Amino acid sequence: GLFDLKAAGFKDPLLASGTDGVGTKLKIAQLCNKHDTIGQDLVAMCVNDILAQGAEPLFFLDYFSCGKLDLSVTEAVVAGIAKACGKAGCALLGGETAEMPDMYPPGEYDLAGFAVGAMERDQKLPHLERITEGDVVVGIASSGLHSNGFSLVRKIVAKSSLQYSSPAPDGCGDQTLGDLLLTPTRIYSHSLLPVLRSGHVKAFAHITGGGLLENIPRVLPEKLGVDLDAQTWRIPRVFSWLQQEGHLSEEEMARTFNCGVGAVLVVSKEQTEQILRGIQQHKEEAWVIGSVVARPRVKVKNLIESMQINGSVL
Amino acid sequence: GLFDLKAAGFKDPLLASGTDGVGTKLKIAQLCNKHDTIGQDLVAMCVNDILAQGAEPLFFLDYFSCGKLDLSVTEAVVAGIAKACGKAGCALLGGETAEMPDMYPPGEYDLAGFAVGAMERDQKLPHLERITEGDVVVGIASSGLHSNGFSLVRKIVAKSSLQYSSPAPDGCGDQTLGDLLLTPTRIYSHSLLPVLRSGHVKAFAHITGGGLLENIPRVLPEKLGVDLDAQTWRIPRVFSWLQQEGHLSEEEMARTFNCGVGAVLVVSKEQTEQILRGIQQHKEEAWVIGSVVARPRVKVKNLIESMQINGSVL
Repeated sequence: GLFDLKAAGFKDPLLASGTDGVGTKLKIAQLCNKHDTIGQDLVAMCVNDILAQGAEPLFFLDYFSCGKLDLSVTEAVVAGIAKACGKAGCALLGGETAEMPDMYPPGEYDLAGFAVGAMERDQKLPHLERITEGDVVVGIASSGLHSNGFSLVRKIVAKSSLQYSSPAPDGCGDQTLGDLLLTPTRIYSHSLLPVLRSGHVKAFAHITGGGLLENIPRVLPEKLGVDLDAQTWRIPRVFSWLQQEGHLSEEEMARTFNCGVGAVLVVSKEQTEQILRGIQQHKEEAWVIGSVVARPRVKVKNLIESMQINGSVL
Repeated sequence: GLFDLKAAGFKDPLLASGTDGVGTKLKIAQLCNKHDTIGQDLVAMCVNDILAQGAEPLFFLDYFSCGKLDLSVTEAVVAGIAKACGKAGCALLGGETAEMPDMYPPGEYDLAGFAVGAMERDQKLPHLERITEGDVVVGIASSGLHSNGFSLVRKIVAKSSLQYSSPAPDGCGDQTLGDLLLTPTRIYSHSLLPVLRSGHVKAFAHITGGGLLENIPRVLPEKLGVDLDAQTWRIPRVFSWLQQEGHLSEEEMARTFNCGVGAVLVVSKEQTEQILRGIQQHKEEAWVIGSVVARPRVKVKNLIESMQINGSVL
């Protein structure tokens, strides 16, 4: 289909676009034959990425390249993408499935996603000029691992006392380890857009590859960093299991995983309360996780302490 | 970057989009270590596809997923994409390279491309209501194989008396067989847009997967087909070499390969001459290759005859 910006109600739009992939999270989907929500990871990654620029997602396309797959696997992938597009509030405008046995072994596939969004010229983000020392960092809860760090995840599972089919560790639901690890990326595009539209968000960072350390600097003025404290948010228990199993340092955790924070907003102190109110009303979970500070550029205090499980508590 | 439709000069745009891939043409690039023009295949595929809807390409994004690659291979891929975008006249707005050793063996990569275009509401194609029996089919020359049929190509080379490093067969240039097979897809977006903008093109089909037989019906009214005659265009010699080596039937050739025709236009008889004049002035090559007829939906007369090399002619 062709997209009609006028019918969509834009007066003077700028267009944002981005491409993303699920990474080796797909290998776990393929190992466990659990493909229903991998389309949500793909769509969420693309729409959350353009949300960061201040854009409302308009439409999405995927390129689905694969070895020989079961009919039921091909269908489950594609249906989950359609489902995720409905959830995000964007149109599935096209796609391609390209079967290439010489490129991929039986049962393996890759996904590339593309999303296009739009906003008014004045609705654009970040507003770098507005960001100052003492500004507040708001963290939005992730659903878990989202779609990054899965090369490390798969290495840890491979040497662990648990298999993907094992019960998920203490405090990770009545599901298998595979189910837990496959928990789909949260879509923030529909719930957080009115919050961005308030005009009191100075910047938005979607937390993806490179974790908290790599993604936050991209939306800060050159001379500023951020001081974060991990005691101020809830760390999903999957991150504790992983740290313990792989004996992971703070740095490794902060560079690889979202650690519970799927997205960050920069807001002034004065505007903090109404932002938190706005987020809560749109059914997301959020905390003040730190502050913008003079100038490591991002510091994550108390990460291991905050996620380490007390061995005398059952 | 963000795209500014206003600055670009659109009054009332519709947006066209599409995703495409190079297919197993990439395997030949990887086998021969010849990656300089694979980016042109990718970009050409995406821009020629939106050209078909009547759109001017605005911008392009790629997702580049790979095993461990040489630094020089990664760079050559990416530079060829940048180069192709300049040629097509569209902006390279973004991209991602995702190295995943567990997904791809050393030296193997895949490409997904995404292009967005725009045109006026009245500049849209096809104009299905306008197409009638007796309308003319204009064929635009391909540069060769373009980017489809490469699973069959690689099978034929694998059993042939020629290797990719062998001299290219009689009448295929002073280059290797690999060089010939890698000849990049022609970009039609910059040269053929003014022709589409004339308002005398009823429809455009880019000839890709499924060849002449699959791609032309998509732009015809339900009750109409097309009668083509292969004696009316030049068939590049690569197609003769392939037919002979694989002992390929007319049907196999017409369903797999473009056979010399990279794109088709539907035009009225009255408007034929000025269209041919328009194409020639924009430095493309074209012929009247057939006509729209009542209702196999697409017929390709004289394909093997027209491409068979006379054995008594040296």
